[PDB]
Amino acid sequence: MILHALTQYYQRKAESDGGIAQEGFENKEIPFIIVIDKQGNFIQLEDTRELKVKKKVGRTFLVPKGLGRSGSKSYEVSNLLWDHYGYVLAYAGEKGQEQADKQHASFTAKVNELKQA
DNA sequence: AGGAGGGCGAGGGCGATGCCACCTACGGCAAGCTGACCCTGAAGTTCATCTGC
Repeated sequence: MILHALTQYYQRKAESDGGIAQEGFENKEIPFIIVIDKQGNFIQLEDTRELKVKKKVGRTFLVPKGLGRSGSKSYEVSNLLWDHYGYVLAYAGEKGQEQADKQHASFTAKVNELKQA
């Protein structure tokens, strides 16, 4: 009943049109949404921030669910089209390259294997 | 010698034993610090080790 009372309001909020992530997604707090054109060509790095006094990182975009990377070979997991400044740019703030480029070697792989599909 | 050595009844009566106010003033009852270190995680892989080959 701890969780069937949580499942049984997901099925209520998903049906009260309350705007809960629908069956494959997650209201992830995406702080620094990227803008690109129709053929690449990075346009703008908008930040969807500015909330309560500790600037919580992003407007909650209801994006494909976080895949729970959590491992030594965490780079392979590569969330679908939103991941990380280490997964999107291969830029490692503190994780070092080949732990952010291999992330980007898989995030690009994820996007491409989506593109082919 | 044999005396008698007080008998009586009073020993307070009356009222007052306080009146007046004051019984505090002032201000301070804190300052300053700390209220915790450390870890213990999911999840996954590696890596050292074991068993079997």
